[PDB]
Amino acid sequence: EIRQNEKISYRIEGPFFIIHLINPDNLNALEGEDYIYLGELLELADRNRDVYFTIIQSSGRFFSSGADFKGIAKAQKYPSETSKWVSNFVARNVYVTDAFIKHSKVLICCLNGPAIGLSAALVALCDIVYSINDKVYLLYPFANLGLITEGGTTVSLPLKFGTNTTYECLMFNKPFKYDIMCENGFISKNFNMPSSNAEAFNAKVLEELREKVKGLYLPSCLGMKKLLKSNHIDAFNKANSVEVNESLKYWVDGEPLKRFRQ
Amino acid sequence: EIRQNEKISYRIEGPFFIIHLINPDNLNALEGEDYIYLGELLELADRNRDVYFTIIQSSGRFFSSGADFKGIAKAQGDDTNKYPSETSKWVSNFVARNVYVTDAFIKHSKVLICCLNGPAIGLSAALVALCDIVYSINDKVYLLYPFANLGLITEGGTTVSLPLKFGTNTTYECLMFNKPFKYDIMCENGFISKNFNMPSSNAEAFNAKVLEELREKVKGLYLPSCLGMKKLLKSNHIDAFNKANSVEVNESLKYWVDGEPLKRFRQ
Amino acid sequence: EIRQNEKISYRIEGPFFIIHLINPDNLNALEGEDYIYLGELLELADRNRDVYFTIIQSSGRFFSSGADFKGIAKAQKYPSETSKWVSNFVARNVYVTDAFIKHSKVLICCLNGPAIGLSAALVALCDIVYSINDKVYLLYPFANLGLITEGGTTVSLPLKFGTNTTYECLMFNKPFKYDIMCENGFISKNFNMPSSNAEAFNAKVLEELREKVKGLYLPSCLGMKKLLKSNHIDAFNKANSVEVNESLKYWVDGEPLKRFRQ
Amino acid sequence: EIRQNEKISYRIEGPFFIIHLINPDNLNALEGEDYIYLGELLELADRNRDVYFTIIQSSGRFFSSGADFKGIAKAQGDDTNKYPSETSKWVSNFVARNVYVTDAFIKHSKVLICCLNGPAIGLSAALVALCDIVYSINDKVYLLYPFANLGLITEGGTTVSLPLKFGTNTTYECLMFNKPFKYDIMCENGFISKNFNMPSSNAEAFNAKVLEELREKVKGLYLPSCLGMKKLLKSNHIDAFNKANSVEVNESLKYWVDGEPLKRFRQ
Amino acid sequence: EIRQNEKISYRIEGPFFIIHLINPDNLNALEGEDYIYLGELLELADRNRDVYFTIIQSSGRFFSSGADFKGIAKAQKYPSETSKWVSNFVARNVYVTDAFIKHSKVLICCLNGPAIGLSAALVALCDIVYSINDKVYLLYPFANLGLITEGGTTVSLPLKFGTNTTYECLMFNKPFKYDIMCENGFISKNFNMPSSNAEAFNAKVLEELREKVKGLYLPSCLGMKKLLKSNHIDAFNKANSVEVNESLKYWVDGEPLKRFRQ
Amino acid sequence: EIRQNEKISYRIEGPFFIIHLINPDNLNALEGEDYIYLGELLELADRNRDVYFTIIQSSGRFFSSGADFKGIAKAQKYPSETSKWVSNFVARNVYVTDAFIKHSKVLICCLNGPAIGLSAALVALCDIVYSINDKVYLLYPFANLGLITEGGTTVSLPLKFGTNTTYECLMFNKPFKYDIMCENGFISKNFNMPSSNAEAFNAKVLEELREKVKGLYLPSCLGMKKLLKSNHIDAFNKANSVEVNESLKYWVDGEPLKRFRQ
Ligand SMILES: CCCCCCCC(=O)SCCNC(=O)CCNC(=O)[C@H](O)C(C)(C)COP(=O)(O)OP(=O)(O)OC[C@H]1O[C@@H](n2cnc3c(N)ncnc32)[C@H](O)[C@@H]1OP(=O)(O)O
Ligand SMILES: CCCCCCCC(=O)SCCNC(=O)CCNC(=O)[C@H](O)C(C)(C)COP(=O)(O)OP(=O)(O)OC[C@H]1O[C@@H](n2cnc3c(N)ncnc32)[C@H](O)[C@@H]1OP(=O)(O)O
Ligand SMILES: CCCCCCCC(=O)SCCNC(=O)CCNC(=O)[C@H](O)C(C)(C)COP(=O)(O)OP(=O)(O)OC[C@H]1O[C@@H](n2cnc3c(N)ncnc32)[C@H](O)[C@@H]1OP(=O)(O)O
Ligand SMILES: CCCCCCCC(=O)SCCNC(=O)CCNC(=O)[C@H](O)C(C)(C)COP(=O)(O)OP(=O)(O)OC[C@H]1O[C@@H](n2cnc3c(N)ncnc32)[C@H](O)[C@@H]1OP(=O)(O)O
Repeated sequence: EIRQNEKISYRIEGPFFIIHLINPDNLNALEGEDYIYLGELLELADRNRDVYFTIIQSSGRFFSSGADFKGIAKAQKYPSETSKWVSNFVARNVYVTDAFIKHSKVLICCLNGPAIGLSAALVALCDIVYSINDKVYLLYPFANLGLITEGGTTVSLPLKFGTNTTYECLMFNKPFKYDIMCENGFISKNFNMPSSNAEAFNAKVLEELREKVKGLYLPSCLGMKKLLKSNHIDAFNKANSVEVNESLKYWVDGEPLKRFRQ
Repeated sequence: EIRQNEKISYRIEGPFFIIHLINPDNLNALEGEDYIYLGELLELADRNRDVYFTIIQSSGRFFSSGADFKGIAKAQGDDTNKYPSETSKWVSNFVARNVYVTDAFIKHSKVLICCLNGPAIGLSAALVALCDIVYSINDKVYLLYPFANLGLITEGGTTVSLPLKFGTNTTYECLMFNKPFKYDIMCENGFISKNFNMPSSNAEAFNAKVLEELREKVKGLYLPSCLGMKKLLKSNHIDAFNKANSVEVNESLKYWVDGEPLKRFRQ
Repeated sequence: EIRQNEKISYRIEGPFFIIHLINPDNLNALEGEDYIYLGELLELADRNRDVYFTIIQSSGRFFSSGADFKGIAKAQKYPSETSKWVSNFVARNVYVTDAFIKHSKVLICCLNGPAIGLSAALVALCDIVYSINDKVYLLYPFANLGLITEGGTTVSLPLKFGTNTTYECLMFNKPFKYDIMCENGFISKNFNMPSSNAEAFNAKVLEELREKVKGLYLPSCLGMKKLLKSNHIDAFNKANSVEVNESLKYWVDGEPLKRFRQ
Repeated sequence: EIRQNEKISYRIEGPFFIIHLINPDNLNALEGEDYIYLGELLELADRNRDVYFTIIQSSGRFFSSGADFKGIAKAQGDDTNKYPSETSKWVSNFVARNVYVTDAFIKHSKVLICCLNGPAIGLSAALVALCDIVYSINDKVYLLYPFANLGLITEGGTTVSLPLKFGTNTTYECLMFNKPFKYDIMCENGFISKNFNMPSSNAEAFNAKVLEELREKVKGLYLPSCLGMKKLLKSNHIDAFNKANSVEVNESLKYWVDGEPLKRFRQ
Repeated sequence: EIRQNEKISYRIEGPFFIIHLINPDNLNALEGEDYIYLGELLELADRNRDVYFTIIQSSGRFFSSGADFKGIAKAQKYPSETSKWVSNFVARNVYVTDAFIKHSKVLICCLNGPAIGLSAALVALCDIVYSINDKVYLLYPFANLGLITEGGTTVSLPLKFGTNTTYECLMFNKPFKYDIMCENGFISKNFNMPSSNAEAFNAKVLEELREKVKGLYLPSCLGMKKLLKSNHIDAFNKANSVEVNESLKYWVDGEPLKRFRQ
Repeated sequence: EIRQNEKISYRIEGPFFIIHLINPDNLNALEGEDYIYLGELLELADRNRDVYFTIIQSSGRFFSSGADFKGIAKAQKYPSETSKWVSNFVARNVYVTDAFIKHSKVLICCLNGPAIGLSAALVALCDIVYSINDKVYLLYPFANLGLITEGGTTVSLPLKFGTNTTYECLMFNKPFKYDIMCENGFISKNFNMPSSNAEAFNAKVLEELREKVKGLYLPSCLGMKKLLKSNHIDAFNKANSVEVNESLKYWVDGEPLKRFRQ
C-alpha cells in the first residue's frame, strides 16, 4: 500500500517487482519527492516475501535526464540557506541512496537510453544492467554543475569502471559511453533494439528473465546477494553520509544555482 | 556571520569558540532547527583560523533534556500538509537534521570540549559522547539514552561512541533496559576528565571556572600541534562514525513511520 | 522442534528463550555434540519472532568447566589425523562460535560460577553478563593445554578486558577474576548470592528481567543490537575462521592430547 | 610424508610442487576427503623451503566437474546413523571440509598456478579463482558456479574472488542465473594469463608445455623476491577472504538442512 | 620557493603546476635526492591555492628508467648496513610515496615513453595517464633485482591491472605493455605521436587540458578527488610503511647490490 | 651477531632475550642511532627460534627520558631542510616503530621509572608492562615541543587509555600517571620496590617470569600473539607512515628546534 505518483508506477508479476518511470515527455527528469518515492518503492519490494527481483524500467529515449531543474528553482520558510538545503537536498539524497545500497532483492536496470546525474548514480548501484542499444551512456556532470559525487558514485564508479577512467570522466565532465560500459562488463546484455520502442525492449527483458529463472532455487539468489553485498556495504554507507554533507557547502555557496540556470 | 537564535549563543575569547545553551527554563530541550543551528556554529568555529578549541556550555540544572517533544508534536499536527507521505515528512524532519548535526560533530577539527553542568538525554547526550573532552560540574551528572522507551534506536553516532567510550557490555545493559550511564560509570571509563565538585545551582560559576582553567592549561603549548594530533586521532574511527551516521538515520525511519515514538512521545 | 539433550534444556517464557545447562555433577563440561546442540538452540531462538532475549543459565557451582576431556580421548575411521581433527574440532568450533557471533536476540549470560575454555569464550561473546557472587572467574588455559585462542577470544578478550590484561592472562594461563571483570564493566550486576543455590540466582535474574522490560518497546532492543553488532562483526568472523584453522597444527602435532591426559 | 590418494598425485621438480588430479574418467569430480587431501598437499608444499611455486594440473577434458554427487548421496544414506541431527551431519561433512580447504588456498604462501585443461565447476572452480595465475589449454574452457541451480550459495571464497576478478555486475549475471564465466569473459578480465591454444584431447601435452615455459621464465629471477612480493599482495584481501570463508560455510547450512540441494543433487 | 635541480624543473600556468623531468641523456634516471625533490614539488603544488592540476612530463624517449644505479653504488659513516639502508632507501621511499598518496590536486602523468621501477610506481599513483604512442610500457623488475614491491605498487597494481595480471608481471619480471594498459583503462588517451618529439606531445596534452577545463567549476574537481581518495588511502598508507620496512632485509642481505652491478 | 653499543646491552637466558638500557647518568636518553639499534635488537630476537619473550629493562631512576636533545642539536650536507629531516627523523622513527609493531615474540617492558616521548611510545607498544613502584608515569610532551604523535601513539594511546583520557593528556601535555595506568590495566603488576634499586627490580621480574612460564607450551604463546596482533596491525602500520610524514612540516617550520632549546 502506497500513494500514487503520476511519473512512476509499479506492478508485481510473479517474483518480479517492476518499477516503471513513465514521463518520457520530460525525459523522466525527477524531482526530490520522486526520488523519495522511488526509495519507498524499493522498500516495499524489499518487504514482499514473494519478490526476488526488482526491475527498474523507463520510457522514451532517455532512462532519466536526472534531477528536475524546474523543481530545483522552486526550492530557491527556512531559517537559513543551510537549513533549506539540508531539507531539500541532503535528506532526499541520503534516503534514496540508502534504499538502493541496502536493497536485498536482485536489482536490475533496463537502460532504454542515457542516464544523467543522480539517476545515473542509481543505475551504477544496480546489480545487473541491460542496454537497449549501443547509444546508451551515463553522464555525471558534477564538475559542470558546481557539485561533487552523489548517490554513492564515490564508490561505485571506481569499482565498476576503474579509478583512472573515473577521474577522466568526472574531472572533465565526460560520459561513460557504451564502449567503456561493455569493456568493464557494466552491461550484461545489449538487446540491440531501436530507441523508438522502449516498450518492446522492456517486455523482451522480462520475457528473457522469465526464461532464465526457470529451475533456479530463488532463495539461493538472495542468499548469494546477501554475502556479495557485504564486500562493500561499509564503504557505500560511509560514502553516502560524506557525499551528502560535503555537497552542502556547494549549494550554500550558490554556484550550482547559477549554473542550473545556465 | 550567522542568524541569532534565542536558545543558543556563542562568543570567541582568544583561541576559544564558546557555545552556550541558554534556555534553562525548558531544560535546554532542543528542536530540530536548534540542532541544525548547533551544527552551523560548529562549522563556523571550524573555519575560523584563530580558534583552536570549541567549548559547549549549558545553563541551569540540565545540560539538555534532549529533543523538544512539543516541536515533535508540531511535526505531526497540520500545519497544511505539507508532505506526500509519512516517509517524506520524517525524511525532512528527522533524517535530515540528525545526519547534518551528527556529521558536524564527527568531522570537527578543533578540540571539542563539553562542560557538563547536569544531565544530558537523547540526541543531546549523543553529542556529549562525540566531544573529545568532558568536564562535569558534580557527581550527580548522568547520560540517558532512552531509545528503547521511546520506540527508537541509536542516534548521533551512539552506535559507535558508546561501546568505544563505555565498553560493549555496559552499553547493552544501559541501552537495552533504558538505564542511565551514571557518574560512577563515566569516571571508571575515564569519560569525564575532571569533576569540579560544585553545586548544581550555579552552572555559571562552573562554566567560568572551566574557562579559567583552560586559559591556564594552554599557556606555553604550541596550539597547531593540538590540531595536528587531533587530525591523526580522528582517523582511528572516522569511517565507522560516518557509516553509523547514515545507517542510524535511515534505520530509524521505520520506527517513526510505524508511529510508536509519537504515541510514546505523548506522555 | 529439536531433539532432546540430557545435558541442556530450554524453554520459552514470554519474550525470553532460556537455555539451561543441567549437568552439575560433571561441572557442565560439554562434548562436541553439546556445543553443536547449543548452537542449534541459539538458531532456534533466533528464528522465533516472539523471542527478544536469549538467556543462558547453568547449574551447580560451575557455569561450565569447558570441553569434556573424556569425549576428547574418545576422539583419539579417518584417512588422516588432519581429517579427524577437521571433523571433530574445526567443525564444531566454527559452527558454535558463528551461532553466537551472528545471534540477533539480546544474549544474556547468568554466570553461576566459573567458566573455562571454549565455554568461557562463549560467555565473552554474550551481550550482558550477571554474576552470582564475587567468586566467579573466567579461565582460558590454552597455553597450558598446548592450544591457541578459541571461540572468538582473539577479538573478545582485548575488546572487553584490554590488550595488556589479555596478554598477561593468556600468555601465563591466569584467570580473569571477579575484580578485573568488574573493573572492565564485563559484569553488569553481581547478585551476591551463595554458590550453593544457582537455582535461586537464576530465578532472581529472570524476575528482575521481567521488571526491567516493562514499558520498553522491544523491537527497539533488536534494532539497536543490529547496529551495535556491526562494529565488530567482520573481525569476529575473520577470527573464527583463522582460530579454527590455525589450531589444527596444534592438534595434529599431538601436544594437547598428551596434556589433556595430564 | 602423507598418505596416497588414487585420485590425486604430486611430485616436486626443483622449485615446483606439482599436484595432479588423475581421475579423468569421472571428470575429476572430488569427494570431501579429496578436498581435504588437496588442502593437506598445499600445506605440505607450504612447509617445503625449496618450493617456490605450487602448480595444480588436471587430466582429460575437464579440470574438475566439482563435488562428487555419489559421495554426497553417501552422506545421506545410512550407514549406521551416525549423527544426532541433520545439522551435526552437515557440520561434519560440508562445513568442515569447505572451511579447511578454502583456508589452505587463502593462506598459501607459495605462488599458486592453475593449469586449466578444461572446464571447472562448483567448489573446484572456486579453487581455480583463488589461484594467483591461471593458464588455459584453449578457448573452450569455462568456469561454472551452479549454486542457484543446486539450492546452495557461494562457496570457496567466491563471495570475494568473483567480484574481485570478474567485476560485480558480471558476477551477479553469472551467479544469479547459473551462467558460465566463459573464455571471453576470462580473457577480458585478465583472469587467464596465457592461452596455449592446444587441443582438448591432450591435457598431458598442455601440462608439460606449461612446466617447460615456467622453467624458462624463472631463470635469473631471485625467487625469494617472488614470495616476499606475494606476502605483501596477499594482505590486500586476506581479511575479506577469511571473513567470507566463515560466513559462507555457516550460511550454507540452512540450505543443506532444509534439504533442497539433496533433491536437486539427485538429477 | 625551493632550490633548483638541474634534472627537474617546474612552472605554473593558470591552474596547472607542471613538473618536467629534463635529463633525457640519462633516460631521466633519478637519484634518491631527486625523488625527494619530486616529493617537495608535489607538496609545493599542494599548498598553492591557484593550482588545481599537477602535471608530470618528461623528455626524450623514456619517461624514466628508474632509480639511478650509479647513485646506488655510491651508497655502498654508518654504524651498520641496516642504518645505512634506513637512511638511503627507507627514508626516501617512504617520503616520496607519501607525497603522491596524499596529493590533493588532480595528478596527471604524460607518459612519453617507458617507466621503470620506482618511477613506474609513481606513474601508477597518478590519477590520469596519457600516452605518447603505443610503444610505452611499465616495468617493475623487482624479482630480477632481488627486491620487492615499492612505491605503493602492492596496492596500485592489483587495483589498476587486476590481481592475476599483476602476479604474472611481477613474479616473472614482465612489462605491463601498452595493450594491458589500454584494456584496463589505465591510459585515458593515446596521442599517437612519434617518440622523437616528447616536446610536441607535452605541448599538445597541455593544449587539450586547457580546452577540457573550460566551463568547469574547478573546486568540484578537488572536492570529488578528496572523496575518491578516501576509498584506498588507508591501504596505501599501510602499504607504504610495510613495503619500505620489508625491503630492508633484501638490501641488507646484499642481493640487490650484486644484481644492480650487471 | 651485531656491533656493540655502550648505551644498550642484551643477553639471552633460556627463552628470554633481555635488552638492557645502561646509561642511567643520562636518564637513558636515546639518540637516533640508539633507536635504530634497539630496532635491530628486536629483529635479532625475532629471528631466534629459542626466544619466546623479549624483555626490555632499564637502569637508574628513569626508564628513558626520550630522544636526546644534544643529538638533535647536532642534526641542526643536505640539499634542503626537508631532506635533512627525512634522513634524521623520518627514517629512524619509521624503522624502530615498525620493529616494535611487527615483533612476534612476547614483548615485556620493565618500567623502572618514567618514560618520555618516543621512549614512552615504545612502552605503549609492548604487550605487558610491569612497574617498579607507583611513581612511574608516561609523558608525551608533543604539544609542548611543537610536534605531533609518534611511535604509533595515534593508535596505542586511545586503545590502551581510552580516547577522552588521551585527548586530555596529549592536548594539554599532561602525564599518564600511575593511577590512570592501573585503572586501564596498562600495568599488569606493580612490584612496589624502591627506585634506588632498578637492578633488584629487574632481577625480581625475571625470577617471577621463570616461575610463570613453567609448564606452559611456549609455542602456544606465540601462536596466540600472532592472532592477537592481527586486531590492530593495519591501523598501526597506517599510523606509522602518516605520523612520520605529517611530523615533517613541524620540523621544517622550525618550532621544535626553538623549543628543544629550553
Ligand atoms: C534532491 C535531489 C538532488 C538532485 C541532484 C542533482 C544532480 C542531477 O541529478 S543532474 C541533473 C542535471 N541536468 C542536466 O545536466 C541537464 C542535462 N540533460 C539533458 O537532457 C541535456 O540538456 C541534453 C542536451 C542531453 C538533452 O537534449 P534534448 O534531447 O534536446 O532535450 P529536450 O528536447 O529539451 O527535452 C525534452 C523536454 O524535457 C525537459 N527536460 C529534459 N531534461 C530535464 C532536466 N534535467 N530537468 C528538467 N527538465 C528537463 C526539457 O525542458 C524539455 O522540455 P520541452 O519539451 O518543453 O522543450
Ligand atoms: C531532530 C531531532 C531528532 C531526535 C529524536 C530523539 C532524540 C532525543 O533527543 S530523546 C530525548 C527526549 N526527552 C526525554 O525522553 C526526556 C525529557 N523530559 C524530561 O522532563 C526529563 O527527562 C526529566 C524527566 C529527567 C526532567 O525531570 P524534572 O527535573 O522533573 O523536569 P520537568 O519538571 O519534567 O520539566 C521542567 C520543565 O521543562 C520542560 N521540558 C523539559 N524537557 C523537555 C523536553 N525534552 N521537551 C519539552 N519540554 C521539556 C518541561 O515540560 C517543564 O516545563 P513546565 O514548567 O512547562 O512543566
Ligand atoms: C569440539 C570442541 C573443542 C574444545 C576446545 C577445548 C578447550 C576447552 O574447552 S578447555 C577444557 C579443559 N579443561 C581443563 O582445563 C580442566 C580445568 N577444569 C577444572 O574443573 C579443574 O580441574 C578444577 C581444578 C578447577 C576443578 O576442581 P574440582 O571442583 O575439584 O573438580 P572435580 O570435583 O573433579 O569435578 C567433579 C566431576 O566433574 C568432572 N569434570 C570436571 N571438569 C571436567 C572437564 N573439563 N572434562 C571432563 N570432566 C570434567 C570430574 O572428572 C569430576 O568427576 P568425579 O565427580 O567422577 O570425580
Ligand atoms: C565438501 C564439498 C562440498 C561442495 C558442495 C558443492 C560444490 C560443488 O562442487 S558443485 C558441483 C556439482 N556438479 C555439477 O553441478 C555438475 C556435474 N555433472 C556433470 O556431468 C558436468 O557438469 C557436465 C554436465 C558439464 C558434464 O558433461 P559431459 O561431458 O556430458 O559428462 P557426463 O557424460 O555427464 O559425465 C561423464 C562421466 O563422469 C561422471 N561424473 C562427472 N561429473 C561428476 C560429478 N560431479 N559427480 C559424480 N560423477 C560425475 C559422470 O557420472 C559420467 O560417468 P558415467 O560414465 O558412469 O556415466
